[PDB]
Amino acid sequence: NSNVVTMIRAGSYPKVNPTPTWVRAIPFEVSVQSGIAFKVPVGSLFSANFRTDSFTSVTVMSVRAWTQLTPPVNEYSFVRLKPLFKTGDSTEEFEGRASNINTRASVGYRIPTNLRQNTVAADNVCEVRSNCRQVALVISCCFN
Amino acid sequence: NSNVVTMIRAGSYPKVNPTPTWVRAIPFEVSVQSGIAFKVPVGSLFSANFRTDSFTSVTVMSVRAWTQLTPPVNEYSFVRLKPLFKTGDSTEEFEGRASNINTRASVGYRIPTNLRQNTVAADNVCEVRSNCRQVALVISCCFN
Amino acid sequence: NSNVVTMIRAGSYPKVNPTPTWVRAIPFEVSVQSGIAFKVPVGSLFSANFRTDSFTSVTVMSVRAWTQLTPPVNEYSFVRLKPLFKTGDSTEEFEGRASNINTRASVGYRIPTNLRQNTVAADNVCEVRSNCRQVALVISCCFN
Amino acid sequence: NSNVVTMIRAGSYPKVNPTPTWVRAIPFEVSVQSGIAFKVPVGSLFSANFRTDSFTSVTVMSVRAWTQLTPPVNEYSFVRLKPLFKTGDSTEEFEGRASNINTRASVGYRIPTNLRQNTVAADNVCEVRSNCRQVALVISCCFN
Amino acid sequence: NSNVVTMIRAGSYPKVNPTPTWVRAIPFEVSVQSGIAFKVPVGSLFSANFRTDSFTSVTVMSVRAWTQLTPPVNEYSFVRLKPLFKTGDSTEEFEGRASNINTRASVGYRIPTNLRQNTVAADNVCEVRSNCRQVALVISCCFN
Amino acid sequence: NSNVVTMIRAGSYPKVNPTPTWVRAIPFEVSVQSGIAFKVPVGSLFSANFRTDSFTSVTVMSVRAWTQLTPPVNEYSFVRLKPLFKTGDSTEEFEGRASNINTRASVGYRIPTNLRQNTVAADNVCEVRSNCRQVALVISCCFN
Amino acid sequence: NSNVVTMIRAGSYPKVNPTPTWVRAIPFEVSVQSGIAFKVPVGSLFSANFRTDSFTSVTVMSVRAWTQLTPPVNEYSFVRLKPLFKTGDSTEEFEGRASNINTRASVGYRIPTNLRQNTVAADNVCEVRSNCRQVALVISCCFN
RNA sequence: AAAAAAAAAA
RNA sequence: AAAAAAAAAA
RNA sequence: AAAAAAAAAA
RNA sequence: AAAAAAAAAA
RNA sequence: AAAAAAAAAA
RNA sequence: UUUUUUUUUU
RNA sequence: UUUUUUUUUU
RNA sequence: UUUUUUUUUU
RNA sequence: AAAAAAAAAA
RNA sequence: AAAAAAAAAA
RNA sequence: UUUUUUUUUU
RNA sequence: AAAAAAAAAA
RNA sequence: AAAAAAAAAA
RNA sequence: AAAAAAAAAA
RNA sequence: AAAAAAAAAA
RNA sequence: UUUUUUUUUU
RNA sequence: UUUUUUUUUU
Repeated sequence: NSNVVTMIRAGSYPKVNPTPTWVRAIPFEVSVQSGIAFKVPVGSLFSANFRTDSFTSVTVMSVRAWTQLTPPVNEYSFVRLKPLFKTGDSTEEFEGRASNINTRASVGYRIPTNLRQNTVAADNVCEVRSNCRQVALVISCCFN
Repeated sequence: NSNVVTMIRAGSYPKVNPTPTWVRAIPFEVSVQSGIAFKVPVGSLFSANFRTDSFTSVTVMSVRAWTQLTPPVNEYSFVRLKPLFKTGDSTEEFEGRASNINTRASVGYRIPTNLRQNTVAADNVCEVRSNCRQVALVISCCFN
Repeated sequence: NSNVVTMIRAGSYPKVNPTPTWVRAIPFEVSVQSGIAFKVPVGSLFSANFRTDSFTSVTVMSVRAWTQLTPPVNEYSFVRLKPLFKTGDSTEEFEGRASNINTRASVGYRIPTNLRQNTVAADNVCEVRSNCRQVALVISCCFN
Repeated sequence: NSNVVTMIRAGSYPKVNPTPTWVRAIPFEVSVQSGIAFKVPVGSLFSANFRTDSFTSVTVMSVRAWTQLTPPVNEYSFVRLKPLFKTGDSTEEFEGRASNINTRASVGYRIPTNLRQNTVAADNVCEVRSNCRQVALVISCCFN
Repeated sequence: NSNVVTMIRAGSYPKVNPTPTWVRAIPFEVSVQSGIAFKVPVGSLFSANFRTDSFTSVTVMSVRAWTQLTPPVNEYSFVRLKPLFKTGDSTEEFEGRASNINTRASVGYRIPTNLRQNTVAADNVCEVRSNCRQVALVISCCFN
Repeated sequence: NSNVVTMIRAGSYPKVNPTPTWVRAIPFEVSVQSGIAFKVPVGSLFSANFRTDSFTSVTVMSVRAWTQLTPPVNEYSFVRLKPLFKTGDSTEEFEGRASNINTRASVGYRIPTNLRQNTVAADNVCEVRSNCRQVALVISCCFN
Repeated sequence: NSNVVTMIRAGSYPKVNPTPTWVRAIPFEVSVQSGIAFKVPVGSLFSANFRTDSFTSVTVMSVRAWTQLTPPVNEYSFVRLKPLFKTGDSTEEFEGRASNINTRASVGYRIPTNLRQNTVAADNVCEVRSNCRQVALVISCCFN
C-alpha cells in the first residue's frame, strides 16, 4: 500500500454536520431495594463517562438487565423489568431467574418501531425489581 | 412489524465499553494572513462543538481545505497544504486554485497507513497558505 | 397419539412473564345524539367484560363502526368517524351509508405505524356521528 | 408504508367475542415441607397477577417444576411430580435431580389429549415433593 | 376514444370522505437574523395560500432549506438546520455551504418513521441559522 | 429502517407550486321535488367542507347519483340524469331504478375527454329527476 | 378420529401372558463408608417402590453410578465400580472423578451378552467405592 | 501477476 | 417443520 | 465493489 | 424499480 | 486501455 | 485497472 | 395454508 | 458475508 | 374400487 | 406401514 | 425419527 | 367468443 | 394491467 | 403468501 | 381432498 | 377480421 | 421458517 502522502482531488464544499448522531450501548448500574421498584431515569444515559454529555435526546431501542450483586442466602437471583413510556406505561413484568446461585439473572425487552420516540433526562426508561441490591443495565440506543 | 414490547432472552453479561472510538469528519475554520503559513493544531479537533471534548488522541486519515472568504481584487482563490508529522515534516505543497473568481479553491491529501499514528492536542496537522483570509478544513479522522 | 402422561426433560429456568401482551378485537357500543359528535374514550376498552381490566395502556390499530339501531323514518343509516390523536387530531370524516334502509351502515379506518403509540383511559379514540341512536364499535388493538 | 390514516371498507357486522380463550404459561411458587407431598390447587392459576381472574376453568397441557431455594447441607436438589386427575390419580413419580449442588433440579410431564379436560379452582394438578423448601412451577395451559 | 357521454352502471352507495388527506411540499420563506437561531413554527404550513387552511394537524417527512438572499460581503452562503421534536429536541446541525458566492446554499434532513407523529400550529419544526437574512424552505409533509 | 434524522444532500432550488391541482370525488346532496327537474350547480363543489373553497374552476369526469330518501308509498326508487354542457345541453336521460323498495336507485354517466373543459360556480352540471325528495351525488372531478 | 365406540371383529382366542417381562432402569441409593467397598445386592431391585415386587429374577444389562452427597473437604468426588458375577468376579475398577468440587462424579459399565444371565435377590451386582457417603445407582435390566 | 513513487488516460 | 389459542392477511 | 468505526443479525 | 397522497380497476 | 520516467515484484 | 520513468522482488 | 403475539418442543 | 449509522472513494 | 344412508369438508 | 407405553441411540 | 420388549391392527 | 344496427379503419 | 392527482426516483 | 401478539416445536 | 357414524367390499 | 356507439347473452 | 389461539386482508 501507499507509503507517503498522496494528493486528493477534492471538489465543491460538501454537506457537513459537526454534531452527528450515534448508535451506542450504554452500560451502567442502579441501586435497588428489596420489594421496591426503581424507576430508571433516562438522564443516566447523558454523561461524560459515555462521551454523551453533548446530547439532550435519545431513542431507546432495547433494554437488557443483569443482577450485579449476590442474592440473599438460600435464594437464586432474579430481575424484573417493567417498561415505561410517556404515552402510557406498560404492565408487563419480564422476569429472568438464575439457575445457579453463583450466576447472574438476566432478562431484557425490545421496544418496537412505533414506540421509538425521543426521550429526555426527565423521563424514565423502565422499572427494575430484583432480590439483589444492584442491577447492571445495557441499553441499546441512538443519541441525537 | 412488532407493535409492543417483546422479551429478549439475554445470556451472560457481554463485553462492554463505555468510551468507544468514533470515526468522524470534523469541519472547522482558521484565520490566515497573506504570505504567512498557518500551522493547524491537532487541538482544534477536541471540542464540545464536535462532541469530542472527551478524547485525548486522534488518528488523522485525510485533510481537505477550501477557501472560506473571497480572494483579493483581480485574483483567483488558491490554497496550499504542507503535511506535518512528528517523525518529520514534509515539503510537499499540495495546491488547488479556483478557475472562477466567485468559486472556492480546494485541495486535499491522504495520510498513508504507515504514518497513521496518534497525535495529541499539542501536535500540528499541516501548514496552510492562501490569499483569502479564512480557510475551511474538513479532516477525516478516528478518535480514540 | 399419546394416551398417558410422558416425562418432559426440562433444563434451566426459562425467561418468564406473568402479565404478557394480548392482541384483541374489543366490541362495545356507544349512544349518540342527532347532529352531535361523540368522543369515544379509550377507557371503554379496559373492563372485566373484556378480561382487560388489568391493562393500563393500549395500542389502537384499527377502528370499525356499525350502526346499532334503526335510522329515522325515510332515511338510510350512516356513520362518520374522525380519528383523534394526542399529537394532533385529524379532520378526516370517513363516512359510510347503507343502501337498504333495513341494513346497517359501516365504515372504518386504519392507524399507520407512525401513529401507533400508547393511549390511556383519559384519551379518546375518535369522534362518531350518526342519525341512529347507537353505534357498535370493534377496535382492533394491542393491550400492554 | 402509510404515514396517515386510511379508510377501511368494512362490510356486515362480524362474529364477535368479548371474552375469548388464551393459551398461557403461568409461573408461581409453592412452599414444600420435607418428606411431605404438597397438592397444587388449580385455583392458583386464577389471579389478577396473571390477568386470569376472569376465567373459571382451565385446560392443563404440561407442568414443569424447578427447585426455588437451596437444598439442605451436603445434598443435591431434587423434585418429584405425581400427576393428579379427577377421573383417577396416577402413581408416576417423575423425578429430576441436580448434578451441581448450586443448581436447580427440574422435571416435567405432559398431559395427553385424552386427559385434557377442564378443571376448576377446587381441583388439584399434581403432588410435589422436594428436599428444598420452595418449588417454582411453570404450567402451560389454555384458559376458557 | 369516446366522443359522447356514456352510462355508468353504478351499484350500492360507496364509502366516501369529504375531507381527505394530502401529501404536499409547502414552500415558504422566513426572516433570519445574523447569529440568532429562528424556530420555524408548524403553523406556517396552514394557510389559504397553500389550500391547507382547513387542516389542523400535519405529519412532516423531510425539511429542505435554501438561502434566499445574498450573503454579506466577502462571504459564502451557508445554512444550518436543527430538527426539533415534542418528545425531545435534537442537537444535530446539518449544514450546507455555497461553493460560489452567487449561488444558494442548501441542506436538508429526513425524519424517520418512528418520529412521524402529528404536529399542530403551536409546535416548531426546526431551528434555522444562516448569514443570509432570508431562507427559503420546502417541507414535504402529509396533511390530515 | 432509519431510527434518527439523516441528512439530505439537496442541490439547486426546485420548481415549486403552492396551489396545486387535486383529483377528488365530492359527495353532496340536493333537494328534488316530484316531477320537477333540478339543475345541479357547479358551485356546490367549492366549499370549505370539501377543502375546495380555494378553487374557482373544476373539470368534471363522471357523475353518480343515489336516492337519499325512501320513495313514496307503493313505489320503487328511481333517478334520472341529464348531462348539461355550456357548448350544448344533452337530451339523454340515464335512468336507474331500484329492484327493492328498501334499496336505493343508482345511475351515472361519464363525460368524454372532448367535453372536459373548465366549469365555474355559475355553471350547471346536470338535471336530476326522482320520485324521492333527496338525491345523493358523488362527482369525480379535478380541481384546478 | 373416531368419536364413539366401534365394533372389533375378533377371531380366535389369542396367546396370553398375565405376567410378562419388563425392561426397566431402577433408581436407588446405597450408603457407602470411607475406604470400604460395598456389595450392592440384586435384591434391592425387587420392590413395590419400583412395581417389581412380583419378580424373582432379573437380567442386568448395564450399571451407572453417581455420587449422591458432597465429598470431604478439599477433595473432589469419585466413585468406583467392580463388576461381580456368579461365574467369577471381575477385578476392574471403573473409576470416574468430578472436575468440579460441587458436581457429581459418575461412571458406568456394560455387561456383555455372554454374561447376561439371571440373578436372584441373594446375588450381588457390583462393589461400589466412594469418598461420598451415598451413591445413586441406575441399573438397566430386564425383569422376567 | 500484484504492490509503491513520478507521469498519462476514459 | 407440524399443531393449539389470540390477532392480522389474499 | 472492498476496507475502517459504531450498531444489529444467522 | 420501490414507498407514501388522491382517483380507478380485477 | 496503451506509452514514458522513478520504485517494487514473479 | 492499465501504459511510461526510478527502484525492488522473483 | 401463511404472517404476528404468548408459549412449548427440538 | 450482509443490514444500519458516521465517513471516504469512484 | 364403486354405490346407498347419516355426518363432516373445499 | 403408522400410532401408543417402557427402554435405548445419533 | 429409529432399535428392543408387551399388545393391537392389517 | 359469435351475431345484429350505426360509425370508423387497412 | 392501464389512465388521471399529489409525492419520490434513475 | 407475508406481518403482529399468545403458545408449541427441530 | 380429509375426518366422523351406519352400510358394503378385497 | 377488428375499434367505437346502442343492445343482448353469459 | 412452520403449527396453534385472537384478528385482519383477499
